[PDB]
Amino acid sequence: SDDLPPISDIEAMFDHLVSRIPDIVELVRQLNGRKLRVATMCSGTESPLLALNMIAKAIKAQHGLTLAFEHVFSCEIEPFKQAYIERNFTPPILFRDVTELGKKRAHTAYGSMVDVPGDVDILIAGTSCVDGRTFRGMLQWVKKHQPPIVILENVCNAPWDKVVEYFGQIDYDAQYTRLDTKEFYIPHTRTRVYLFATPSDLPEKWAQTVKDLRRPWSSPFEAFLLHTDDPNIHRARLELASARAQTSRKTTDWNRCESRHQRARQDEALGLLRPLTSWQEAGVCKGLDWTWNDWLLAQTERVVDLLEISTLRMAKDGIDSGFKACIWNVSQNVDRQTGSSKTALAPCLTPNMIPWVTIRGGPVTGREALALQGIPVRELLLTSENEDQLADLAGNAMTTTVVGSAMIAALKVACHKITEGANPEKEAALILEKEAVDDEQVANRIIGEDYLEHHDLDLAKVTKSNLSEILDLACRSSRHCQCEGQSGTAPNILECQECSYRACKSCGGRPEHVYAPCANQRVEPAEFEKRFKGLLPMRVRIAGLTDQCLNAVRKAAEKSNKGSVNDNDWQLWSTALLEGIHDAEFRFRYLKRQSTWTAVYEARRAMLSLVLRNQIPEWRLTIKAPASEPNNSQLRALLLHPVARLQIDIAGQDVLCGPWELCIPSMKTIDIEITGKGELLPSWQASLGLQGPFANTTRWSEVEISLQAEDENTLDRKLSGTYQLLPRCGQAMSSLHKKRPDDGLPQLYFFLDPTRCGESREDRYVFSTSTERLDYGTERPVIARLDSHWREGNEKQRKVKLDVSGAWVKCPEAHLTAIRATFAIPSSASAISASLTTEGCSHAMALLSCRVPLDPTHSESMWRAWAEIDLSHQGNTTFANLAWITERLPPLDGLKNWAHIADDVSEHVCERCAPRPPKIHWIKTIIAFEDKLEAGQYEHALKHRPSPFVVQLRLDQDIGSFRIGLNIVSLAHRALSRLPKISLSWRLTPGHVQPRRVFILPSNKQDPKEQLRSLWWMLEQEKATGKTHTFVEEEISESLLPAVGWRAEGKAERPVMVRGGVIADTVISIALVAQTLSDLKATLIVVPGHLSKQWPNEIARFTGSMFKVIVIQGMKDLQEKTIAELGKADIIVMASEIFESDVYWSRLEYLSAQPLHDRFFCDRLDAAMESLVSQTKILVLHMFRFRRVIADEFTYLQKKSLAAVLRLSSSYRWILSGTPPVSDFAAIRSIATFMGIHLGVEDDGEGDVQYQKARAKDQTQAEKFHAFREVHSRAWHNRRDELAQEFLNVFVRQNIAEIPTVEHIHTFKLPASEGAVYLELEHHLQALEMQARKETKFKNVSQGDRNARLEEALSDSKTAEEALLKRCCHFTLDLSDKTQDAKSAQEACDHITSARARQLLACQEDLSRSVNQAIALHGWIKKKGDDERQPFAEWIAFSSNISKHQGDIEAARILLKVIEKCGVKDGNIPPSPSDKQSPAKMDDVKWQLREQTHLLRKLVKELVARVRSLRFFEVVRKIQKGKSDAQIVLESSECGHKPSTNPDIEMAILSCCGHVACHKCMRKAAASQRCVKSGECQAAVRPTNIVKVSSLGVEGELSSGRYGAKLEHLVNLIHSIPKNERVLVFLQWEDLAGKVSEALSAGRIPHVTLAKSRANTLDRFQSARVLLLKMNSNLTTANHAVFLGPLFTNSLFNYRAVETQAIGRVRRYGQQKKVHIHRLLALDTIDMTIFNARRTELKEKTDWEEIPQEEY
DNA sequence: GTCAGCGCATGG
DNA sequence: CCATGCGCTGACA
Ligand SMILES: [Zn+2]
Ligand SMILES: [Zn+2]
Ligand SMILES: [Zn+2]
Ligand SMILES: [Zn+2]
Ligand SMILES: [Zn+2]
Repeated sequence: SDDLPPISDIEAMFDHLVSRIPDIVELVRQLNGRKLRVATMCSGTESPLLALNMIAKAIKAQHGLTLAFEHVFSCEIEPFKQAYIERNFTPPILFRDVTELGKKRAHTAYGSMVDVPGDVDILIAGTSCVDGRTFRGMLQWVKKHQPPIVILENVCNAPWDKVVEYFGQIDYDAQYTRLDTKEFYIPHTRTRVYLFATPSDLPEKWAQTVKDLRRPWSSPFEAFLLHTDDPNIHRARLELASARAQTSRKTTDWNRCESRHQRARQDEALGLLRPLTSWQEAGVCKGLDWTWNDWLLAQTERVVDLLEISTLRMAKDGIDSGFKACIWNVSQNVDRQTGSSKTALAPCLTPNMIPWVTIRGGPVTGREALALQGIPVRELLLTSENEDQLADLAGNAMTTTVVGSAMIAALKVACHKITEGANPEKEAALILEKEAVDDEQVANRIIGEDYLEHHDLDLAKVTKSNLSEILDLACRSSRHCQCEGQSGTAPNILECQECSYRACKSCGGRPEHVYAPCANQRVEPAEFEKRFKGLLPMRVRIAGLTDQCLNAVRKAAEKSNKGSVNDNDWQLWSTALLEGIHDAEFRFRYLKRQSTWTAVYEARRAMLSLVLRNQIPEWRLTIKAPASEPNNSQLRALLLHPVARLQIDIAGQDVLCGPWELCIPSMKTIDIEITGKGELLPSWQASLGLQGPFANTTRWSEVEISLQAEDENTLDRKLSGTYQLLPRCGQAMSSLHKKRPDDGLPQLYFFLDPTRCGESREDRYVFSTSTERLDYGTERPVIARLDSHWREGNEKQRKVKLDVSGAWVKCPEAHLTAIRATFAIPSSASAISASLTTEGCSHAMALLSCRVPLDPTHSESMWRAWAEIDLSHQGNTTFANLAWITERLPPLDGLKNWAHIADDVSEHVCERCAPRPPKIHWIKTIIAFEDKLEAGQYEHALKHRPSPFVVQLRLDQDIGSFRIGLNIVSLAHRALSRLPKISLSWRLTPGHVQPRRVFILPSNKQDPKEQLRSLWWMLEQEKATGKTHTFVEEEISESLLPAVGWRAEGKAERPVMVRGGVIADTVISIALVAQTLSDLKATLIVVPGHLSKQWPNEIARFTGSMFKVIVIQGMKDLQEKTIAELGKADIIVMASEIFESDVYWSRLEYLSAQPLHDRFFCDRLDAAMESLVSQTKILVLHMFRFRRVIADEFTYLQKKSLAAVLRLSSSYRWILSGTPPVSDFAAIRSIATFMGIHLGVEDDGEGDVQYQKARAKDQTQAEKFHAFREVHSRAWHNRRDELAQEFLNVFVRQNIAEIPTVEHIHTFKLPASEGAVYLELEHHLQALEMQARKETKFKNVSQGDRNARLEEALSDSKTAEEALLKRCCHFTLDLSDKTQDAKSAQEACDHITSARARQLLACQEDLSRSVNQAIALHGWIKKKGDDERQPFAEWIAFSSNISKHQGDIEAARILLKVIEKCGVKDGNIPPSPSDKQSPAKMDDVKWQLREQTHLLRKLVKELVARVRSLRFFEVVRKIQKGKSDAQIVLESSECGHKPSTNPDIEMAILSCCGHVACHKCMRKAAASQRCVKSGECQAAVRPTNIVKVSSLGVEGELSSGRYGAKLEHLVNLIHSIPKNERVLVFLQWEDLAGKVSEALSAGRIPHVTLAKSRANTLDRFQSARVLLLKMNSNLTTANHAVFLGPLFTNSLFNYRAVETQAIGRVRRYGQQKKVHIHRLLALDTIDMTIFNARRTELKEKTDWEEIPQEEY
């Protein structure tokens, strides 16, 4: 309820629970100090563990008695759940599965197979223990050992009774009840079912006590949600925008549920428009400017529209969702929603949820979902878990307070059944020995501190530069658009003009102000944080208030006309104030930007914050209410708002220097009078369009407030004046007003202020000078609230009560004052290096020792001797309580460059800093395991690993001191263990807080024609003159401290020397190998087989009989060749298919004497590679090495021969390739792996999710577990990519054109009729829902014919944009068929009109036939046999009424005509005209009728779309005709602004409908989502739909003869260029190849079109001028590579490859003229869309060399 | 095989 | 009659 104290901390929940039950104090002694033994299963979140732990702490604080518990083991099945449990809640044993627990041994998560420990006190299973194979396993285990208590839980609707009879087998009692989490302290509504089962009326007693321990919720859910600014929420919001940029719009059909949405929007009598998201068919959705729009774009049309329906259903009441925090779970249907019965609650967050937090405008992130389960998220470790995975983990989790209640009542009622160890003396001796050895070890743990500078002392010092300048910097540093979030910047800010509010261009379109760009030269928020922290004092104290001074103030306010105080209120308020201020120090916590920086100071009972408003900033003081103070107490009411405000002296330089002010609880109510003036406007409900009583009501546009002279004198700031409202500016209920002009004082607004959790009536109109959006736990300045029963209205004037309370009274007596505090850093880098020694892995070495004095009075218990800070569980909350000293410390930039020993051991494993990962086997399919012994040793030496950072705190004799300890040796040893003369390093970086990097290649240019020069970098690199180390390897083993802002690496690098390289343009390699010779000596080359023939020809042509050639090909050439025939021959060839042939592996197995049968292959192969080389060292090409190796098509290899190419050995190693797969780090590592360098190690986080899942069919289960357990950070990945880039600059060379090129882009507007036909086809394919035909074959041909008829509109090809490209290239309704041929323009359009008419008719008869079949069904049911509803009859009743229709009323009339052709009048006739047979059970027949009804509805919608498209086409043709018949339709406009008026401005026609109206008067209708005559059509209009008449053109603007405009312009181009130059034309569509061949034939020039005679046609081309060919042996005589529009493909990469290949056909070589490349483009057309999108994407994502452009 | 449509059931 | 359940199955790749 609310009468309870408000409780929001889990530990306090448990303290208030244990207080209820005083019978665990008696439990501890039957236990007699023995450790409890708890063994849970299948709970992924360990709420048994957490609840029992907090019970231990609560009981210790309540009664001084200590409870223990030895968590015996736990079971979890999926990998990420196992990783989470073993990373947060470390158990002894974590088993993979649950069935094996019957056995004596079972596998563990690491694979060790350690036995099942057996007897336990208590078992808590849930969330998978009823499946039943798993339940059989759990019963088997509970039969094997005897637990005296078992507690289960699962989803409620399940067979719990069946569970009872099953537990009857093992002779166990049983009892089950359902438990409501909303009733155990938590504001979240959920129901689950528990049972208790014990060996042989006890479970009855258990049920009674658990029913007893009930305590309702009393804190709104919003106290559990993290803020919307928070860094974790903002990274979760940037994930969405990043994914959207990395990633067309496939439309799921949802008709059966759209039926329910329509029934709801009609039955609830709410309007049919969509306010929050304005989604659209084949159109994006633009939510408000604060609403996570990249999450609104991803979700489906059903979810989005269901948000729409929920928002309207709430706006009926008066609540305005978007200002009242509530949660909606929109996964379920639309009729079965009670999204939050009480708005302060939260619905059951089911595992497959889609939640929407009403306020922040986005989903409950996974972490907040975990919080509402009771788990604390302050210290939670989460390592790359997806959102869906987190929602599963949280939803199936079980609620800590509920488990605690059930489990403590269980453990009390079943007290007597647990036996006792009963040796408390030995228990005390053991635990005390443990504590003593722990303390000795922790005192020893840090070493060093002898080399430490100990130099500075500082605290409470400032800089006090200039407060005016600081305020100017704040105004430009603060947050601007909601998408910033405490960092980053968003360019193109827009600032409103009245009520200056800001948003970027991207966001911030939707509630339109009068925007205009802002002149705010941005400044980096980190820099302002530096100055602000350097100006604040870090500890302050309020001083100078006594009871007598407070009394003096109260009588001063009484002396003036400021409202007096009731004496009891004065007593409570003054006592709380004085006790809070009295000797309590303020310390700095955090400063946060929310469009105005707030600096927050917290003391132990009062809390005070600095706000840097752009005008009159101040400090405000609010006092925390007492801990146990009921929610409806007058004291808690009084201590809500701040009581003390300290304005700041602007001209002065110091920050804490102003006068104080106090507010006494006056509570004065005066009367105002609100009037009406101005015109009338549509109310908010009517702007949402609700058709209840809220339809066409109105709202006044100017109020005026008058107040008496005495009241205005009493008020601090005057309140009269006339407030116009600002309907386009958005606030509470779109009710923001602005005061007409005192000039210095800030502008104040009269609007509505709703409380975040109250009812719909407690929201009262306010006055304020502050209108921003604010968090939970912050309150706005308020001048005077108004009565809550006043809203905007149409009435004239009322006298409503204005209640101004708490007049601000100024006191002089108060004042705010500030306050060997030394900190130590290591002076010298490399002093550490000298100080450190090997085998000193044990002891960290100090980095900082600070000492700042404290007091022993009321100081924390996080101080103590020393103490483990236990950072992995409490460091995040520790280094928050040390801001007041850490914020002063200089960042210690001295140690920022690596330095350490060298010539370290070339191979080592510490096996305490980095134990050896186990070894992998195979079964035979392939299934891999882990060694029992090796895996057990791995688990042991992994659980016992050293601490990378140590932080400890000490307080001995009221002086505070803490030391920071870092291990160097441990990072170094991890660095070495990563690697396969190794000189180590280490460095530390202070203060560290993105698109995939492009990978460029260094050209072979400006080096000692190109055939000669590119050899220079070849030979000298082959020799490697000098070059002791050509490449220096690396590894980095780095751990970081989150809060303080440090990340310390450790680098182990192996220098290596290697020869070779990679070149990307066979003609120079062969020109090289002859010299290098001037197995023993033999050079190998591997070619796929397509291209092996060219090398013997080329070597014969270049070198004449210089040597021997041993070219081979295919399998049966190894057996002929012997050693002395193969040898002493300079050039050898090979074919990559041979390494794929099984003969090669047969021979290799035989010669290697291995028992192999083609990752698995790459394992067994290298076993044989070790074997062969020993037999060859005694006295298949991979049994022997070479001097050189050259590969030609590295990209082509298919991992099966690629393995062999890696394995083969040689003295030198080269590559030839057209281009390598250098775009990605995995491929870069593959190239380097061939070259022989361990460039990096694979950590399975760097590849995208596609490639990760490509590999993750290989990984062992334990390896998936480890990959989720241990993750490495973004900076690590970036460093490794930088390393790969340096590798590229070293070794890979690339040869590129320049033979100049110049590109001429010819652009033109399409002539009128041709543009008109393109327009119609595009908007038709938009009106219908098909972007592409579907390839699946439907179950029923009665659906097949229908879907074919729908697909008819795509007569050309598959995707819609493809048909659009064909329309651009040449106008014709259908290319494929030659039945009708477009002789000219204005005739193809006639073909369109006829075909559209035919299709529309065919639609009508399909509708009639379906109606007849349905009527036959209805007759069958009626003949063969109250309350229940039969949807077809209501469909008929709805249809036969013309007045209630959505969609064009013309289509509605046509529907009436079709029904009356079927003869039904008002809904009643048994037979159908031309009746068919209606196919045994009556229920199945009813269901058939139902499905038929849905089919009719779908057909109706399709009819509506068809008639609208037809309307649009006839109208646009009318306009383009240009006659008086044309201008008549202009004269008939639903606007009323006719053209035949003295002003003749502009007209425009929509596209969704067809109507036409005043353009200026069209924009309003568009921006409110209403068609110009919405009584006529229900259009779903958006501002992109408007089309101005001047864009279309008029008939006969641009002449067209018999051909498409693009074809004509191509003809003109070829005629224009000179006659000697030859042409090459690229097409994309073969249909278009035919049409353009026709066009060029109709021209004057000849042409040549290009299976095996294609090369002959190329020979012919060497004749005719132009050879046109499809886009996607070298001809270069032609030098004009004309294009026809842009390529489109499914990927930017592939677009780049095809376009550069198409160019490289003609730009290749042998040009004595400058190659032109053209692109014909049509303005405002999808060719422009595709081309510009591809250019803009391609420039950033690849940065290739931009082709120069000129006019021609 | 991954995933969003699509639907009455059930104690208290 | 309220208030709260929380997944199986038939498209699509
Ligand atoms: Zn505004
Ligand atoms: Zn923005
Ligand atoms: Zn070590
Ligand atoms: Zn319309
Ligand atoms: Zn108009």
